[PDB]
Amino acid sequence: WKQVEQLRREGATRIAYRSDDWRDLKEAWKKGADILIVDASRLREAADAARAAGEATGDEELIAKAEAYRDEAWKQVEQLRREGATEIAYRSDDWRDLKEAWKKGADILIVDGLRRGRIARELERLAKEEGDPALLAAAEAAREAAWKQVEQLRREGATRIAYRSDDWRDLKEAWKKGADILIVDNRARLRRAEEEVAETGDPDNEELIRETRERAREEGWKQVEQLRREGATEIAYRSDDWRDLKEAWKKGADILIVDATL
Ligand SMILES: [Cl-]
Ligand SMILES: [Cl-]
Ligand SMILES: [Cl-]
Ligand SMILES: [Cl-]
Repeated sequence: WKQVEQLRREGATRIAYRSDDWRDLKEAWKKGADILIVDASRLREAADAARAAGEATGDEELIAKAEAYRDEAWKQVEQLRREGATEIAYRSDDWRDLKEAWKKGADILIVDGLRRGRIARELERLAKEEGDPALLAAAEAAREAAWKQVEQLRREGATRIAYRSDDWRDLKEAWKKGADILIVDNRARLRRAEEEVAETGDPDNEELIRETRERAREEGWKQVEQLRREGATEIAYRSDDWRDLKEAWKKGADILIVDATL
């Protein structure tokens, strides 16, 4: 936020902050974040392993009080929902976590299809390499596991359903299933692009990294441009690169997701 107001200077409107840390979430709330993105599944995994530490360390301050820690995490976020117009977006790939977040209170439910979409993509390509049509069908069911969560949330009456992926084809299909907010996550493309310049014979070449990271940016913006042609309205963009987020606003993304890395 000490360096995010540059995005607030141009266009602005909607800024989302992604974190599971309460201190950063509170500071983002006070700094004017329009949407807070909290991972209900990441908070659950840290919970089921917290009381596991209390069983290992030899301490009773943690055992029989872990249920108080979990409920406390829900309450501090729900209190933020009341005190302001800042929206709380809960994200998970797990159906029980989504219904729990809906019960606890959520303005946006984000069906996370990023990992499952990538696993389906690698299974499809692996099936093509093996010439196995059965593995093709296996790969397709890995994506429909996330689309079915979207359409079931639509059937039960969820108001604001979101979907996270890295590819416009998965997001368009989720959009047809009932998702209204399409989240493009471009962090992996920048990560892979930077990992490749480190493998070159001249990795310190400051000229050869500029366009390689740029090509990874155009691949992200291309997802936004194609979704804009299909007719999508609310498009969100996730990236840890400053130029990637700024230019994505001009491409058609009206929600920019920042985090502590920015
Ligand atoms: Cl095949
Ligand atoms: Cl909702
Ligand atoms: Cl997200
Ligand atoms: Cl895909």
